[PDB]
Amino acid sequence: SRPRDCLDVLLSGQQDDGVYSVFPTHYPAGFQVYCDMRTDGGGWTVFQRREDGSVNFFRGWDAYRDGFGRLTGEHWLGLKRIHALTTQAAYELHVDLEDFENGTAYARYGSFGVGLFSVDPEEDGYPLTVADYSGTAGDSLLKHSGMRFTTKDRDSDHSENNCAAFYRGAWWYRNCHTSNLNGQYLRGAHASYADGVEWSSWTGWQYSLKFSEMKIRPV
Amino acid sequence: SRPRDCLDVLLSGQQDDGVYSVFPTHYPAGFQVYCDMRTDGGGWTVFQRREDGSVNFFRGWDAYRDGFGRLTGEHWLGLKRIHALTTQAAYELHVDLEDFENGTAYARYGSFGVGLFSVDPEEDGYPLTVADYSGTAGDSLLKHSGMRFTTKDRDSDHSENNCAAFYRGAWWYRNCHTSNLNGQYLRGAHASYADGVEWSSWTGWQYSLKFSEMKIRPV
Amino acid sequence: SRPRDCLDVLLSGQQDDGVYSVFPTHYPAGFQVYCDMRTDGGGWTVFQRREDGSVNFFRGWDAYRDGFGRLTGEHWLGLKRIHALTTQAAYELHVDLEDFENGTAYARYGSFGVGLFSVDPEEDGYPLTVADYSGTAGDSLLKHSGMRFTTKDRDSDHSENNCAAFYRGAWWYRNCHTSNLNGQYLRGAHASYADGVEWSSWTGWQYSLKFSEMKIRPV
Amino acid sequence: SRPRDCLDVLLSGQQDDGVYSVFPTHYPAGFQVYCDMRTDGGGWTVFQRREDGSVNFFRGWDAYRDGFGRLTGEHWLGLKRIHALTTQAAYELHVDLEDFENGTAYARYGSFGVGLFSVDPEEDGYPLTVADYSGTAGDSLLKHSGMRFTTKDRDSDHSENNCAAFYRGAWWYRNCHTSNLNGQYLRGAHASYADGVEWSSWTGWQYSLKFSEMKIRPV
Ligand SMILES: *[C@@H]1O[C@H](CO)[C@@H](O)[C@H](O[C@@H]2O[C@@H](C)[C@@H](O)[C@@H](O)[C@@H]2O)[C@H]1NC(C)=O
Ligand SMILES: *[C@@H]1O[C@H](CO)[C@@H](O)[C@H](O[C@@H]2O[C@@H](C)[C@@H](O)[C@@H](O)[C@@H]2O)[C@H]1NC(C)=O
Ligand SMILES: *[C@@H]1O[C@H](CO)[C@@H](O)[C@H](O[C@@H]2O[C@@H](C)[C@@H](O)[C@@H](O)[C@@H]2O)[C@H]1NC(C)=O
Ligand SMILES: *[C@@H]1O[C@H](CO)[C@@H](O)[C@H](O[C@@H]2O[C@@H](C)[C@@H](O)[C@@H](O)[C@@H]2O)[C@H]1NC(C)=O
Ligand SMILES: CC(=O)N[C@@H]1[C@@H](O)[C@@H](OS(=O)(=O)O)[C@@H](CO)O[C@H]1O
Ligand SMILES: CC(=O)N[C@@H]1[C@@H](O)[C@@H](OS(=O)(=O)O)[C@@H](CO)O[C@H]1O
Ligand SMILES: CC(=O)N[C@@H]1[C@@H](O)[C@@H](OS(=O)(=O)O)[C@@H](CO)O[C@H]1O
Ligand SMILES: CC(=O)N[C@@H]1[C@@H](O)[C@@H](OS(=O)(=O)O)[C@@H](CO)O[C@H]1O
Ligand SMILES: [Ca+2]
Ligand SMILES: [Ca+2]
Ligand SMILES: [Ca+2]
Ligand SMILES: [Ca+2]
Repeated sequence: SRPRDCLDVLLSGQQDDGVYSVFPTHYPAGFQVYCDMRTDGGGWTVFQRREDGSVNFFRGWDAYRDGFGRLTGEHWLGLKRIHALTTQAAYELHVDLEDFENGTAYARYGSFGVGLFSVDPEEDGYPLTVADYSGTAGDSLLKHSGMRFTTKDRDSDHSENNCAAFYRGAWWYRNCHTSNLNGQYLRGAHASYADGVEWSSWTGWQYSLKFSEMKIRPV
Repeated sequence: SRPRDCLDVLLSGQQDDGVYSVFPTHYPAGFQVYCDMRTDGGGWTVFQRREDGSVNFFRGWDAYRDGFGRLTGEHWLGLKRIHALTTQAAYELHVDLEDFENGTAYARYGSFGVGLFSVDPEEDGYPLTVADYSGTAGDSLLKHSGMRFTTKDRDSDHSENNCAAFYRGAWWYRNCHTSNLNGQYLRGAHASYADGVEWSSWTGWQYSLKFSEMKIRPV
Repeated sequence: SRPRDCLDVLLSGQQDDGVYSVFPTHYPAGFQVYCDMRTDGGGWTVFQRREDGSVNFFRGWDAYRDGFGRLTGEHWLGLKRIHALTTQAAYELHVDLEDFENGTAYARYGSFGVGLFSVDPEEDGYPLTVADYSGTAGDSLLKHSGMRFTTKDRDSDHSENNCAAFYRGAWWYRNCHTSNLNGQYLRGAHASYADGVEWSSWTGWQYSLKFSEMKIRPV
Repeated sequence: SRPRDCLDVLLSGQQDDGVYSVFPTHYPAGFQVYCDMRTDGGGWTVFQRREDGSVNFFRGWDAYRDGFGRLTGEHWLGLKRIHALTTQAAYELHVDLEDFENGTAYARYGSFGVGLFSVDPEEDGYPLTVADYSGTAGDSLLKHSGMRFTTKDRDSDHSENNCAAFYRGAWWYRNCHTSNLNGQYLRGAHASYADGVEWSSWTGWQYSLKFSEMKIRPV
């Protein structure tokens, strides 16, 4: 009746990929998400998808807090929703990647959260918790652990520049990044430095991936 | 106890037309609506009514998001409420029309929604989903399918002008419209082009209707 | 467990006057009110009290929407809360008055509501519904029936002036008033015209009352 | 399932100190707090902690309303949350203090609340209710009883200056204080007057304490 996430949806007997209502502990109004019911037995709540460059990801603080795009296509679920999900239980993160040569890879993180113990996660900049990498894509996220989220209009990074403005995205920037999955949809190899859909451990700092999906499941 | 819409109110044993409390899945505070318990067996949730020009419909974004007028008279229920209703289940739309010669007609749409898969339906402009026309008024809505909602202060249409400013209303404007039920209450035939309560397939682009009601019921 | 008003509190077995939690149908977070468990068998939800001039009632729109003062003393519960109460059921209004000569009187209204059928009661100005007077104070409210609420910063009255600015209060002003229980605490007879705690049918337009209480109970 | 505070968490069978979900009567979304399950049998809800000066406490009104820092470290839970907790039942306050010589002391108050009967506790400035001192630190809070909360940008104190600006903190200032646990983390004895983490009855007006924790439990 009130699944808290896509794993509750799966265990209630819904086996199809698609859009479902979930109701996190501290977000009782609930909201709709895309559930991946296939990957590693299923029950994954999607919070980011790139697939075709139809949606603008070069967005400000309010858009990254509140979410944008469509659940059936390219979207960012919103940091307020990702906080409501990742604080209610211990989640793992799955990242699926595809290049423009139909190569695929994945990274799995045994631990993932945003603003986990922040009294005001927005004020506190939704800081990243991430640990325990496995998979085929290589690790491009551990270096970001403990970093606040930065947008073009709200700088909490460890550059004297704004990493989000400079690398044309929004991420838990350090000085500045090994991943940038919210970067410009530049479609494969590019001359500009690290400002595309980058997962550096797989395809370097000058290759914008075709497809990315970031999704969570209780450990 | 907690009907999600006017069909739940009807099936609970309330047979009179009137104002009732409903509680959509993702709007658990609930709100009051006018229920039509008569049309095609009843259970219709009203979200728009024109009948006498007593209410100003030439309103900005905030008014069309939040609603205006009175449930017992002319009103717009508000796109945030229409989103909360149409995303909780698959709805049909019924449109009742009356001209100033006591002629009536209706359009039925087997599928209707606003911002159905939008992460932020407001940001995304509450885009229209509508399909499967039947009735006596003719179809004046299918051409609007997939269009964002436009007001005089927020332009998401496919004109290089603001369709809402120009046609003095608020609608899912393309370039620009075949219907304008939120247009000025100009009372029948008028010289100005398409800026009245227009349903073009029935009464052309220069006839402001006396009465309109837009209402929804689960398929 | 979840009384909707002070009558539910009374019928649950709480017989003492005081502050209690209530949970209106469309305000499920609930809030605290002062319950009068004595008047005419009890179960009255207080929304206004004057007794000593310790609280400033010459306040703007936001203060009259959101409430001010303290539940144990002078207060205005707030029009958003009075709307949440009066729309969930059919309420009567009781007004208790006291002059500075220890005279008391009361007015009872068989019907009372604010913004009863308004889609956006705030936008719509929380219009007064009131009918069916009885009691000792005389009727000073029926002439206000159907009038929007006016403050010094938001004019919806039927003067070409701002009635709230002019009569130094906040009320459902026509042109302008027969009651002004939110007026200045001027302490009895005064030279200024109708700008005190006025109930004109009892003590005229130049007498500021010592005590007023406005409270509601389901019919 | 829905503990209202850390005492409900304890009595449900959770004996470890740590972060838990609580759901106050008028804050039904709930939020996370740090529970002290050890002090005097346990069940204490933490709302303030100083331990190392890593968090800036010289913050404005919005930060003191909404909370800041992290539940596992230095934080202020936020006056809106402290109001939601202290109005749902009768609470006692426990204050644990430590100096830089590993001395500890405590103050216990048999009665504690903020904005207890305020219709709008924010407007009303979250006024302090506190009574019935016992413990080893001495009383440095009773003189503040009945005072509104003051920040550098919102002055409700009884100085003709802003006590919060002057003593570089945020507190229920009179003219001005005997305690300032939200003051600058100045680390022990200091030349500046009363602008550190001060508990005057224990360590005077020129000694910034190493550790403070303010926490509540139903009487
Ligand atoms: C990558 O996978 C997709 C599967 O959807 C295929 O469309 C691609 O096939 C290529 O494009 C289609 C239109 C067809 O002409 C086929 O012959 C092509 O090989 C596939 N391969 C590549 C390299 O993109
Ligand atoms: C349209 O229907 C309404 C039903 O409410 C009628 O009021 C109209 O009747 C006309 O107006 C009334 C006042 C009366 O004089 C009658 O004789 C008229 O025919 C009716 N017809 C039209 C053409 O508007
Ligand atoms: C009005 O009622 C109140 C009841 O609380 C009384 O205080 C008033 O009594 C008057 O004031 C007190 C202090 C005492 O001196 C008494 O002798 C007075 O009559 C009472 N009467 C008036 C006229 O205010
Ligand atoms: C205060 O208590 C803490 C307990 O955590 C101790 O760290 C302090 O011990 C002192 O510092 C440590 C690093 C060690 O060198 C020890 O020998 C010291 O006495 C303790 N004492 C003081 C005075 O701070
Ligand atoms: C996008 C980004 O941050 N790229 C950095 C690059 O700037 C530089 O690091 S740098 O901190 O010295 O600038 C480089 C060598 O160290 O490593 C990369 O990961
Ligand atoms: C209100 C409105 O939009 N009216 C259009 C009109 O502008 C014009 O279309 S137009 O796109 O060429 O301008 C016309 C012929 O095509 O069709 C109408 O539906
Ligand atoms: C406060 C107020 O409104 N007082 C009016 C007064 O202004 C005048 O009415 S007036 O509409 O002509 O001005 C008078 C005689 O009619 O009646 C009073 O009730
Ligand atoms: C921080 C603060 O307020 N310190 C006051 C100090 O200012 C002065 O009091 S004072 O009201 O006269 O200024 C003093 C003697 O009375 O007592 C202290 O508690
Ligand atoms: Ca920077
Ligand atoms: Ca346009
Ligand atoms: Ca006026
Ligand atoms: Ca001051």
